[PDB]
Parts: sequence; C-alpha cells; structure tokens
Amino acid sequence: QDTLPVAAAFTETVNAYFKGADPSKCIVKITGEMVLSFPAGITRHFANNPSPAALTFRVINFSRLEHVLPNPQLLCCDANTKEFWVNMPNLMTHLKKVSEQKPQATYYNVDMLKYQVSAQGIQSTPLNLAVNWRCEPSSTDLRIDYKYNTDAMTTAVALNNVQFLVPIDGGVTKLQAVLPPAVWNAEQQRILWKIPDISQKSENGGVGSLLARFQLSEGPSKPSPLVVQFTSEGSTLSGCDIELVGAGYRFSLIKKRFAAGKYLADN
Ligand SMILES: [Zn+2]
Ligand SMILES: [Zn+2]
Ligand SMILES: [Zn+2]
Ligand SMILES: [Zn+2]
Repeated sequence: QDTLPVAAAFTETVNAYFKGADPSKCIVKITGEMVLSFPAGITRHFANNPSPAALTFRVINFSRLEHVLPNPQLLCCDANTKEFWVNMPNLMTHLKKVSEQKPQATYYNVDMLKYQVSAQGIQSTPLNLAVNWRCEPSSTDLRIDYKYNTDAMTTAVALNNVQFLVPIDGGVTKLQAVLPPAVWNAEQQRILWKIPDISQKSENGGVGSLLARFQLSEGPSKPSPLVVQFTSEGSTLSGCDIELVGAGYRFSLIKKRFAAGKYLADN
C-alpha cells in the first residue's frame, strides 16, 4: 500500500454589494480555487517512482462552476461531473523545484483550478445586510440589519471574526445609544463593531441589528459604504467536492472554507 497521502482544499471568496433594503439590487460575485497539497517526502517518493501511478480526480457538482481556469502546466490534455488526469512529468518537475527551494517545508501547495461560482443574488449571500441612515443637520442615526443565511452554503456553519466598519462624516463630537458595544476610531472618524461568531446557534438565530447615534459639529453626515469582514470553515458556497479516481492516492484531508472579499452595503 504505497499510496501517497495527499490533501485538497476548496477556498471560496464571496463579494457582495447591498443597496438600501432592496434585495433585487444586491450584486454578488463568488470566486474560488481548488488547491492540492503534497507532503514533504514526495521527492523521495518520486525518486523511487520515476513513472508514478497517474493522479486522476473528479470534481463533484461541476455545473455549479463557471469561468473555470485549469492549471495550464498541470491540466487540460458533461453536466455535473468533470474528471482530470494530472500531468505527471510536469508535477514532478514542479515539486522538485519548490522542494529544493524550501527544503524545510512540511507541505507543498499547488494551484489546480481557478473558478467562479454561479450566484443568484441575495440568496447566494451568507450574511444578508440592510443599512439605513437618518441624517439630521447636527445628528446622525445609523442602523445595520444583518441576517445569517444558510441557503448560501452547503452545510450550516458559523461565520467567524465578523467586522462591521463604517466611516462617519460631519465631524463627530459624541457617540450615543450604541448597541451592542462598538469601537470609535477618533483619528479615522469611523465606527467598528466586532462579533466573534454568528450562526443558528447564535442569539436570535443569527439575525441582529447594529445601532448608533452621532452628534455632529459640521453639517449633516453623507452616508458612506459599510464594509464587512468574516471568515468561515467547514463548508463551501459552491457545493463542489473532490474524489480520487484510480489507485495510488489517498485524501488525508479535504478542507472547505469561504471568506468575504469586497462585502459592502450602501444606504
Ligand atoms: Zn511512497
Ligand atoms: Zn466526464
Ligand atoms: Zn510549477
Ligand atoms: Zn492560490
């Protein structure tokens, strides 16, 4: 059983732009990459195997992907499934090069597939947002409504390190009625909320509001984009998975994760 243990990862990035409370105006773009990881020692392995067993895999739910770019050195020579035969001499050349360059490395990550995920508006979005501003001549009311949305992801999984940053115009003298607690950057004139986790297991099922009032010393505030951050582990957005075909290899791990890229909301 000289089967090389190997690892795979899908990593997805969701971009979203929300416009007031109007779902039809939400612009969504999801991208991703599939990466193969080879464990230190592969070089010795290929030293014993000049003509190794072919590395062939199949990507599940392939129809959910569009704009697929296969590694032009390692790949490319029907509905929902696509099979690949990795180019072995080029993979070994590669792995020899990076190994003789980072000999201390515990694994070598190789990019196989770059792709886009067919998205359908606000449904494809793991965190729904609606922002409302009330801009008085000397006062500003800010409301951020968020909703954890399981429909965007393959399996119900938490959002981690969630950040809500928003610039406040008009020269703020004082913060009032701030709920939950946030952090005011004075030098930068902008407010930041942090929630460590959001999910079904969160309070109110992952549905919440961020509230702030601001006293101004200069005119009204002009609303600015809410910028959001979060990461996630244990699920993809695309619903893709990977399988080995043929003998000689084993997946030691298949890591699935996604993260917010440009994730904005306007008034
Ligand atoms: Zn071996
Ligand atoms: Zn096929
Ligand atoms: Zn290379
Ligand atoms: Zn990469």
